Amino acid sequence: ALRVGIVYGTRPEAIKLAPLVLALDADPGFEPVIITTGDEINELFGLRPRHNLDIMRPGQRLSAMASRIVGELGDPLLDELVDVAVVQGDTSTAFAAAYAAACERIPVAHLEAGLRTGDRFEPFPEEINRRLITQLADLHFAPTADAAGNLLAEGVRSDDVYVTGNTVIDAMHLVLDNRELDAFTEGRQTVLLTMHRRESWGIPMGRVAAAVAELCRSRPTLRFVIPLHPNPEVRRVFRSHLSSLTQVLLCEPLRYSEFIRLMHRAVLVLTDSGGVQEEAPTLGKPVLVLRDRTERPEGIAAGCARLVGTDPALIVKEVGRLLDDPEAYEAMRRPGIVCYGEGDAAARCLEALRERW
Amino acid sequence: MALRVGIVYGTRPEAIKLAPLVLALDADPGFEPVIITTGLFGLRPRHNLDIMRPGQRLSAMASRIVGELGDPLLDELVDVAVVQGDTSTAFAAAYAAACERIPVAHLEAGLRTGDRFEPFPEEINRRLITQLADLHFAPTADAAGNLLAEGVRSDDVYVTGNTVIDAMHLRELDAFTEGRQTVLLTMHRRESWGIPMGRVAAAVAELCRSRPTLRFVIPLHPNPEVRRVFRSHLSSLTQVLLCEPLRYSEFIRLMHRAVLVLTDSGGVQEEAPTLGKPVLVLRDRTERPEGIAAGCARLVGTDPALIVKEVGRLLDDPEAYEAMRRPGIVCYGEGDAAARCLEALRERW
Ligand code: NA
Ligand code: NA
Repeated sequence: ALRVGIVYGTRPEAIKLAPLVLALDADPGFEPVIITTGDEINELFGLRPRHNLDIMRPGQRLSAMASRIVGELGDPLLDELVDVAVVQGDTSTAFAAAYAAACERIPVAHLEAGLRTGDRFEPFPEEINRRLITQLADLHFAPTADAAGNLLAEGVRSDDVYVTGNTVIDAMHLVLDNRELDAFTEGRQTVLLTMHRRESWGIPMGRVAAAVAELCRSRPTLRFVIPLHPNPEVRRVFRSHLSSLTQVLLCEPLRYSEFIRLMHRAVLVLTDSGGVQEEAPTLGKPVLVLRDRTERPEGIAAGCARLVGTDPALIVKEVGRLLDDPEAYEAMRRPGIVCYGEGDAAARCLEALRERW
Repeated sequence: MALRVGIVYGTRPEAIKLAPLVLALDADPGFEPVIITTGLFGLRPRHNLDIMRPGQRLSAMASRIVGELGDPLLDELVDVAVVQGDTSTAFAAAYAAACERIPVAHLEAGLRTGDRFEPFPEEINRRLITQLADLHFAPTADAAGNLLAEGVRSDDVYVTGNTVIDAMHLRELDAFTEGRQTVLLTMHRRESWGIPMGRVAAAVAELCRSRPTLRFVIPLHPNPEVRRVFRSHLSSLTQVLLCEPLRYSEFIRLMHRAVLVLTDSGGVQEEAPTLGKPVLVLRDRTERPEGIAAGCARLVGTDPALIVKEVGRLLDDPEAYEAMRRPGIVCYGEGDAAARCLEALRERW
């Protein structure tokens, strides 16, 4: 049976790999072997790591992380007799893991391959990681035809590229199968607002807080759920502005299951998160991006996402249009699924693996 | 404050091709070269990391270089890092530089065999370095073309040529070779060991018997199985000197004196034609096909009849000799390449 290495270090990697892992378990042709470089999410999907290297820490030098992964991942890959190594996305784990696999002459498959902003070292190091992984990988699981196109421009052979789609829709269905969050949202149009980036802290958060106030004052039927940042100085702003409004629930940081349950119930999503810009349109949610740029420009091009920055007049206007113009809402909802790839992607990865090996 | 240019290498061939760029960066008042090593020209290393060893795991080498090169690059306030060729140093160094947001320039960029993981890890290294580098010093138009196929912007690619010709210009086997036409024969590859080395040994014997005026110098590999064959066949021949591995200065001096070169070395397939030496390649394939196309090299395998024939033609037909000598020297790129690298650096930064 083909022994398939699954290497990740972070929650977003684990979420996108889980449906491939589960499908590799179920199919008798393959044996998945999970090695981590970075637990809640392991328990939620039923992922049982065989090795936990414990490399990654907060505020560790990129060079230190890469060095430990490049130095230490080979031995467990060899001990577990791994035939192929799968890495995911644009992470420094995925790059360092792929180089480690290539040093032992172990073929690499890449889940979610071919995404390009066309903006060198923006973001850093995600953009260079993508291009390095693309040179190391024998097999490329592209989420869309456009992604596949980008791999060809970088010298990848057509026979190595499969349009597999995106596993994230399958991972979110798996967690779709709570106290007041259900009571607060039921019967109402609810906005999910996640705002967490460091450049968003202080003044911009206040500007977004004022927009929420305005919308709540104009639209009595409208509700907002706003997860508060775990840093007391940061969560101070939203409390000082919004705690007295009955139409606004300020909650503690959410676990993944509660979070995507809430996102599924919401009518639209306001976020500065690259992850949420992908997840929300995949569940059919129009996204306003609380930034003047994005790491996911595909959503802007397809029209399932819209840059709104932290301008309160624009946020009010843009939220209004979507609540009042069912045409406007659909023109963001329709392109949203299929923008980041079709679902049932795990099965398409297995076919490509069964064909090559 | 001059533009501080990091020069990172671990091996002799890197150091050889970088030396003329280093010397030119020294001379020019707009730049300051800073040599960091990972493993005769007047190269002054500022930091020597004794990372590399014989028979060390690639993953161990890459890990130490990726982990340890950043700090010295930052301490020495390096603005740009230059790496050379297809080495694991050049790749690991480039990633280390990129982690500290230091731009990378690549000397001898764009060579592609079109044969994935052959050789390993040189072929993947080339493609990784190409993604990391901001500036590409391609030795030829064809190399530049290969960088575009992998998504490199035309603005970042300069046809600089090849520094190796400039680097090369910088007793008992003297007695043996003086006044005679001397053939240099270097043979090391594993697939060549045993029977094929005997076939090459027999060709040398035949040529020596037919041409009493002809001489051969054959540096012996440190592998006893290689020394055994050559000894059994060639130790009794007066016209054949079997010597120990040569120092680089004596080796290039010998190659300059030689009338032609027989080799299974990719390095020598480049160096010999660059000094105007016709090359017979002791292989059925090559990682330097440009030399075959230009006609300064010829595949001869280990076929004794062909070796005899091919050596004969060149020794007897001075027209045939020139038709292999001329297309060398600028087959692997034009010279004066260091100056072209400086121009490209001064243009971008
Ligand atoms: Na299985
Ligand atoms: Na200088």
